[PDB]
Amino acid sequence: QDNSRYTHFLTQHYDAKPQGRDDRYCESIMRRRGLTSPCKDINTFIHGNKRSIKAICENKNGNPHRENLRISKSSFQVTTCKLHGGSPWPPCQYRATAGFRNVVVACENGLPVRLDQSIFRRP
Ligand SMILES: O[B-](O)(O)O
Repeated sequence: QDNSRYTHFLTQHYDAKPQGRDDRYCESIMRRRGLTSPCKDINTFIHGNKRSIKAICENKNGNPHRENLRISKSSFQVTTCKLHGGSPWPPCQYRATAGFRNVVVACENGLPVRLDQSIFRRP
């Protein structure tokens, strides 16, 4: 149930076990999560379990980062979906970059609520 900022973060940025990690996967998941109206230019999904992501908000799996962000201690499997072409309007074609990296989040009440998306602009 999507009734919190935490849960909405999961809807936007969490996919436990990605079926594949290619361009087709991106097109499909971006649509399924409601990020193709208008087409979001870049979005990153974090894989694996949820508790590893939550733990970024505490010393268990996070460190302070910049003014009030958190950076993970562990690395995460992630897939970044990059809008192909300029257009803000469907069909939204996407290119996937599968990666393994540290995640930065903004936390509220011990829960991640926002991803620093710009860190995934570069492969
Ligand atoms: O024990 B640590 O947080 O990996 O340094």
